[PDB]
Amino acid sequence: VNSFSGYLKLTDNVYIKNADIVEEAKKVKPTVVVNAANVYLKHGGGVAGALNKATNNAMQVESDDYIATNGPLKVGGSCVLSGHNLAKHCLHVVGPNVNKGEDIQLLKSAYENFNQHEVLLAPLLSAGIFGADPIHSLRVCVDTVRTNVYLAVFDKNLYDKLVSSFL
Repeated sequence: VNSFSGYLKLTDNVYIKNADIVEEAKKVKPTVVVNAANVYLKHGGGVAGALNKATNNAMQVESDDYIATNGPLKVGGSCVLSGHNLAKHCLHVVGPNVNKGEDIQLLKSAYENFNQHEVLLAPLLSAGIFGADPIHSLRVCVDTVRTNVYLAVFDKNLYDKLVSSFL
């Protein structure tokens, strides 16, 4: 049993809810929250901007030190950093950004990072301002992630379309 509430079960291991991932993280304090990161860990907008704002910019300060030491992530890659006030850890995962022309096949590689963690609270990778089709993102998630993933979908209209169209 765990602390996640109000989720619809899609598969053995994937669950979904219409929720603000920031508000969900603050309530649950999951072991892992996933950030929709870019390779520079510049948390300006979308999910990343919202998570970083909720940490009072401490996520960005930590991220700047990580990049200064290690250089940029790979598209499809990840790093584990602090979850600050939101979670024990934040898994920063880089899905391809269609608005930068990145290869959508890298979305599967991005989701493979989730398999290193038994339970995660996450957004749909490459959705929102990353430009991918969220229906596609949910399909890749279900077909790639084997660990237990609790997906938060901000937009109620999109949530209802994801559920209604789910095969």
